[PDB]
Amino acid sequence: QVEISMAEWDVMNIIWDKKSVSANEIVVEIQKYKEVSDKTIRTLITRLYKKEIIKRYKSENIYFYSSNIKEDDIKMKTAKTFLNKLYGGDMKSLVLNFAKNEELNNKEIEELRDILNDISKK
Amino acid sequence: QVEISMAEWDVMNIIWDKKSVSANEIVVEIQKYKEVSDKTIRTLITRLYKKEIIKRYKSENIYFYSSNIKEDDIKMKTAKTFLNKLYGGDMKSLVLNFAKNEELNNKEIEELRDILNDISKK
Repeated sequence: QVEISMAEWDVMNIIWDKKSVSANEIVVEIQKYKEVSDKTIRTLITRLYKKEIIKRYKSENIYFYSSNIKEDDIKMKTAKTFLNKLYGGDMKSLVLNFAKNEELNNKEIEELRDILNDISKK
Repeated sequence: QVEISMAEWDVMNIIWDKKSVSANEIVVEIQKYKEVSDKTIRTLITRLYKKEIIKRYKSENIYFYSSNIKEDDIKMKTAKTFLNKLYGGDMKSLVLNFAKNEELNNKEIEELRDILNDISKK
């Protein structure tokens, strides 16, 4: 149980960044870097709140929201489902789809290669 | 922006495979491996239809659905979104998050290191 949609993820990225944050601030931020209207943001917040994925307290009559889920855990679960469905659960398939579409430049390919070498055992 | 949720992607996997398919047959295929109702699946099909990711014709009071989208293009768009939202646009972060969670074993890491080595120079 517990799933977070890609649209909800925009709200979660704001929340996980702050100790607590108002719905207005969430709305502002999503808009500072993307589309998404006030109405849809609020709907996202309410859904997440109703599912207890986030929590809130009220101070001087304002609601301030905080995460109620471990970011690392739901990320892994969500990514795993993603990889399974789109890439047969194969990391190489995703990475290759990216190279072939020029979504990884030469230096990014080398940096990534270096990283993988670093955590390799051979 | 055209987007397909993970729940909608299960439907697309069937429309992409069969090329032209009834709702009833979509329902039959998804319920083999998921515990969602036929009502939930019709909702996904209606949503995809509205977003014009799929198209339809009608025969004997049943609609028959086909793709109105290139799998590879939307797959890549969905993947970039996913990388952006969960991993800050950084493939190295996706890979390290999987490795730390043991979702990428030593063999897969070495192989990937080779693929990337090959793609690049040295």
